[PDB]
Amino acid sequence: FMLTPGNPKWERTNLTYRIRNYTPQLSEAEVERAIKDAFELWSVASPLIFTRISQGEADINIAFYQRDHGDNSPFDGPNGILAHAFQPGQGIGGDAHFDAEETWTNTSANYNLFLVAAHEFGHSLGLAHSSDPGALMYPNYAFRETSNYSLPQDDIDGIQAIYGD
Ligand SMILES: O=C(O)[C@H]1Cc2ccccc2CN1S(=O)(=O)c1ccc(-c2ccccc2)cc1
Ligand SMILES: [Ca+2]
Ligand SMILES: [Ca+2]
Ligand SMILES: [Zn+2]
Ligand SMILES: [Zn+2]
Repeated sequence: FMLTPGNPKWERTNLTYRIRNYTPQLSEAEVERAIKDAFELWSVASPLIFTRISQGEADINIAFYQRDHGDNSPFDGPNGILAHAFQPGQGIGGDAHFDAEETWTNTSANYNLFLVAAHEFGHSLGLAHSSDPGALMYPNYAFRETSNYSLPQDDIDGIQAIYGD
């Protein structure tokens, strides 16, 4: 695992998040469940607690955007970059954006939203990319069974390094 340069991290353990919009590819409940379970992966290996809010200012904004979307990191259409997130901090800090032009799924087909969201949240919490090819924080996407998914040991090591002892 690798911690993001500067070691940015949340100084509060209860964080809020808000799903700002949706993707036509899945139902709203499917998007909400993928996000909830993605946060839960990290939650069960750290002292962090995530609370969803329906409107208002949340610590972590989550949204689906296309191409230019106000942050100087434009998406690129189908495939290629799937999503991105900002390191812990105020404002844009911690926010996770997903490329609206992707085929988002809750299956083994590209691209499983739950898995991509889980990876992005690692960034939102302060983790950089791992060089362990089996880590959720590895730089390239790959499907893994999701029904009873749990964080690979390397990611546990990483989150414990930040929010542990
Ligand atoms: O890394 C990112 O967040 C973004 C932005 C970025 C910025 C700098 C360098 C590389 C990348 C690559 N991408 S990405 O869209 O191609 C990507 C997204 C998810 C996963 C993944 C890995 C394992 C399991 C499930 C999903 C991998 C890559
Ligand atoms: Ca893309
Ligand atoms: Ca934020
Ligand atoms: Zn963005
Ligand atoms: Zn990444």
